[PDB]
Amino acid sequence: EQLSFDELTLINLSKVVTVNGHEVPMRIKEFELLWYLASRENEVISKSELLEKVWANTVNVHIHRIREKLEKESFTTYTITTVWGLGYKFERS
Repeated sequence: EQLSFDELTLINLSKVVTVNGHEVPMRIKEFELLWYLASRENEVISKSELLEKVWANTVNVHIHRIREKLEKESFTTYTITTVWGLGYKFERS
């Protein structure tokens, strides 16, 4: 129901993201993508599954938007890694 990775915290029920304790605004589908991956840390998840389970070019665009916001907030200790040809995984850098 809630997940933290260093200064990053995700709160599922309200779909809120915080970095260093302050809310970082995110669309709900973006939160749900970040949560789907972060919930399965170190697991590589395919674009198909992300697309079916969370919801064109929809996945890549939202992965990028997530990455952009985390960069803006200087959160770098974890990341979403591109696994070419297979999908994405949330993991420690």
